Amino acid sequence: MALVLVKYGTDHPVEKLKIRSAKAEDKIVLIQNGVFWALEELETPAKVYAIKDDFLARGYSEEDSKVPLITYSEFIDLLEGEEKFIG
Repeated sequence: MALVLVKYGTDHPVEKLKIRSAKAEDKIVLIQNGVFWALEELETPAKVYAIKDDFLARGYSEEDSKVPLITYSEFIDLLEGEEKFIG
């Protein structure tokens, strides 16, 4: 399996699926309900980032996320032909 979706909370790496498949040199983001990973009982060594707009749209505040809160546009830079961690 790939992990190319992060809009149902818990269905990609950051703070579980990551141990099963990640490295420190890995790249990930959270959106919609996927922002629920920024508040788990684990860690990442991979670059994680929630989508601020979706987190805001999920009734959170910017200090609530134990992960950085990027724009949809900062996410796009992480891709640019790395088309195996989307969502």
